[PDB]
Amino acid sequence: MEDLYPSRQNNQPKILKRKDPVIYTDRSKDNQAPITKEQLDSYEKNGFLQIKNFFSEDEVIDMQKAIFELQDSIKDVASDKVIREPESNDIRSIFHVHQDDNYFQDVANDKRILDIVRHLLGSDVYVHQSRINYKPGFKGKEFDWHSDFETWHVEDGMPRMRAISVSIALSDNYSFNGPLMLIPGSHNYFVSCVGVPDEESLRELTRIGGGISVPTGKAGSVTLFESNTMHGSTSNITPYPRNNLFMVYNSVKNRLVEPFSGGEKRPEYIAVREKQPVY
Ligand SMILES: [Fe+3]
Repeated sequence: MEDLYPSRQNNQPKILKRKDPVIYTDRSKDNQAPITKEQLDSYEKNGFLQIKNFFSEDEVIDMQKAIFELQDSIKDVASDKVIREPESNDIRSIFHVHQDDNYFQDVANDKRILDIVRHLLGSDVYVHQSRINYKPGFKGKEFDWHSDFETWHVEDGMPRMRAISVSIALSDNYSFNGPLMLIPGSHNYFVSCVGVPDEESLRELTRIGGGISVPTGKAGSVTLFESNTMHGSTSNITPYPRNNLFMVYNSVKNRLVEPFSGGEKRPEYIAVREKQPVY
């Protein structure tokens, strides 16, 4: 397992080009994809794709009800998968719902999602991680810019950029309430950290990308983004919440090995190492 993407090793950051395809299925096979050529081109160029109206209105309502019924059902639970705010003990995240809850397993297995990620990753996929995020109005701090791939590689042993994050908005997504922002085109550049990149690198990626992208849309809208697309968000100082369901689809050809940091494995609810049993 040669490290094609060393990071946190050198005390000096460096930008290296991408060594992996972005769209793994041949573009001559676009006809076979569940999304158009324009969508495919836009994913490839930008490192993300927003799809508004992915889910019907009843499905959105249902998912919104479901995350709050689950939150209530687990109020008394003691579990490292359940992230709570100290003081209020309010639940802010629940990991691994894709496996631990029937409803959310079905969402994670939604054919609409699987058909896209399988085409983009040019193989079958499995869920690397899932989480429900509860972000009430006025809650949730800033998250500095980062590449998920950098973390998955160094800390979880993901060898190659062959995963896709899928974010389902379960609250209306506005410009002003701390939405997810992304640097378009940044997926094509690996920023080796000395894992939050420095201002100079971010300036360089922004310049190349031409700007900053901020998908917005009503609850139910979906944003897919490539493993190495740089993203981040401001705090929310508004009463508009930002609840979401987040899943990561990894290619079955890119299963985790030991962390490239040389460090210990993180828990299964953070990074899946189970292989699906045949039964
Ligand atoms: Fe992230």
